[PDB]
Amino acid sequence: MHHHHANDTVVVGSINFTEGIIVANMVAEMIEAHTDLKVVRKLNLGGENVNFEAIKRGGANNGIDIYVEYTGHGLVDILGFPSSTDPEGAYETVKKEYKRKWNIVWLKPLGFNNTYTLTVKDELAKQYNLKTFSDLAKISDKLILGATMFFLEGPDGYPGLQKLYNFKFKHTKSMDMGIRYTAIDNNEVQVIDAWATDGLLVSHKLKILEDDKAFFPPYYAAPIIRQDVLDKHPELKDVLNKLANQISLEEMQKLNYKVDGEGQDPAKVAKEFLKEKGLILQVD
Ligand code: NA
Ligand code: NA
Ligand code: NA
Ligand code: NA
Repeated sequence: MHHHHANDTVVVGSINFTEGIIVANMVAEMIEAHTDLKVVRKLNLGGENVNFEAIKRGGANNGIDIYVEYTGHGLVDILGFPSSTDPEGAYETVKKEYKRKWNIVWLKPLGFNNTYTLTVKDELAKQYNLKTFSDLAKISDKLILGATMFFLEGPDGYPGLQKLYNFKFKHTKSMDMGIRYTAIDNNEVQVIDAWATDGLLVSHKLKILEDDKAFFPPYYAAPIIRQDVLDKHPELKDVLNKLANQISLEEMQKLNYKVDGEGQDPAKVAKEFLKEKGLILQVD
């Protein structure tokens, strides 16, 4: 699964994915509050690999200098390595390899693991004492999965997950857009797929289950930056590392909800979050 549908200038990128826009705007705000660097906020069109192609180009070549990447995307999709089960091993691997291959520096994780998950209504989890994918698999022969199309079409999706856990859902319905949220609300399906930080989980009274057999890789978000930009502006390392461990899963979910559920401006959501925990000053 993919996370998509001194007066010099630094270019911060994201693609059109709510979480990505929010965290990219946070990165921009931190640079604008703590340095005199000019920040271009580039919204790249296309899938998430456009960010990787852009960072290899660099802001000086109509690309970008910084974006927020997930450890497992770098590990599996970019480097082609197997899906590790250890967050630290995954992080150290991408950090070492990105530095060696492309002179790209992984900074510290933001604090959340936006991994792919299966979710059920809180009420179902309470009724059947569900915590893990393995718990769900045991009762899956009574249940229906409503899932995004890409999750059903791929060995890294439900087919592979089904093999590892022996899922036996009666039906697996392809439901794009917001169809599966309405379906689970209506008890037409009993399980949906979602990113762990999906802004709709709390408002739909949904519970994320644990991938106890570790099918999915770690997906810890962290800023990554070109070394040549750090060479010119070494102060960016400490400025951006002020975000280290500053965004929990629950905090990120709430920000995604403000945008996707409440229609708030992601730039305002990002800046207000930083101001409310003192990461920028009240007058910044
Ligand atoms: Na690195
Ligand atoms: Na993180
Ligand atoms: Na099935
Ligand atoms: Na806050």
